[PDB]
Amino acid sequence: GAELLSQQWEAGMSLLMALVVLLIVAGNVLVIAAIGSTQRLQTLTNLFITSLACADLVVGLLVVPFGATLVVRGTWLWGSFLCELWTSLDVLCVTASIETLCVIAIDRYLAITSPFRYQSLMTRARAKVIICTVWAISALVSFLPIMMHWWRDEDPQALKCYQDPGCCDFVTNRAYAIASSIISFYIPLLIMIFVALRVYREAKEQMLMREHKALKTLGIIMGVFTLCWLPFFLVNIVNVFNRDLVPDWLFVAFNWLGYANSAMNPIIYCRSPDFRKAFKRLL
Ligand SMILES: CC(C)CCC[C@@H](C)[C@H]1CC[C@H]2[C@@H]3CC=C4C[C@@H](OC(=O)CCC(=O)O)CC[C@]4(C)[C@H]3CC[C@]12C
Ligand SMILES: CC(C)CCC[C@@H](C)[C@H]1CC[C@H]2[C@@H]3CC=C4C[C@@H](OC(=O)CCC(=O)O)CC[C@]4(C)[C@H]3CC[C@]12C
Ligand SMILES: Cc1cc(N2CCNCC2)nc2ccccc12
Ligand code: NA
Ligand code: NA
Repeated sequence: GAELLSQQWEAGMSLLMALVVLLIVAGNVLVIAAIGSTQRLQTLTNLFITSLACADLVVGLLVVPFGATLVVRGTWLWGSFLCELWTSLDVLCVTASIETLCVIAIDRYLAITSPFRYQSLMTRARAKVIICTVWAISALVSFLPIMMHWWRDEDPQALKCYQDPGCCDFVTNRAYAIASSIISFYIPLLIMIFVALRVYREAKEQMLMREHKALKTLGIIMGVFTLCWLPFFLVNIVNVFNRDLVPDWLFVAFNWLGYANSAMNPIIYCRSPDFRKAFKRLL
């Protein structure tokens, strides 16, 4: 009865989780393989896209599988170390994603307002340093505070969860919830929106239709990212002030909306003929 109902749900979620993993992994391997095998797609801007595919690949290979086992089985099967590692990797990927989008927006702004200054400043070696710096900074604000337990709360509910090896809820204190959100998400979001609007304005004051079509693609990956993660991070803050005003399962839904973003960019890149061709060829 209870057991048949469990077996039905377990089986069904496991397939659905498999699908989501497969979509995230296939899509982002395709983006990486496409850019890595097509001279025409080997632009500096696409180096930044590859970094973003790596973030999403890590979400499909490590973040989502582990979270799937949690949703499907109803406890954490892997112990407390792996629970902390997993949470770290989760925070890392979101931070790395939005910081990279931020860089992309700035890269385009420099390209569009000062194409010559850009041509000579911006090389492959620098693109590389930029990408490493973004991962450095993301690692710094993800791993270290989590491995220093700066996120832990005194509350008994929180304490219940920490001793329990089957609980891997990321139940944090309020200072971390606000700090972490601002540092990992809100600040880079405001930077990206500010620079993205300026790129819009400069594009309006301006082969042109083709360039703009690629800008619009970047604009779409930025907007869909915002739509997918903003709700989660708004709710994160709201909870700090009032635990009860937003229902818990919708806090979970918004988290999964966020994870689902990692499957979206490869689809969105099908707006481009060059990507579409390299995808067909590769498959
Ligand atoms: C488990 C967690 C900690 C995974 C962390 C992996 C990172 C170290 C990955 C994610 C994105 C990767 C980057 C994505 C893309 C590139 C472009 C790649 O090729 C080039 O930029 C041109 C170099 C050349 O022409 O040889 C150089 C490595 C680099 C920076 C990668 C270096 C390794 C990065 C930072
Ligand atoms: C490192 C750079 C990128 C960040 C620069 C921003 C900081 C100078 C300021 C801006 C907003 C400030 C935050 C605003 C609100 C809070 C909540 C505050 O204290 C509480 O939340 C008490 C609640 C409780 O524990 O009951 C903790 C510090 C923090 C994150 C502040 C820490 C310092 C912040 C991040
Ligand atoms: C920055 C940040 C991320 C985060 N994720 C864990 C759940 N999966 C989505 C990402 N959770 C946080 C919780 C508190 C503060 C900051 C967080
Ligand atoms: Na992402
Ligand atoms: Na625990």
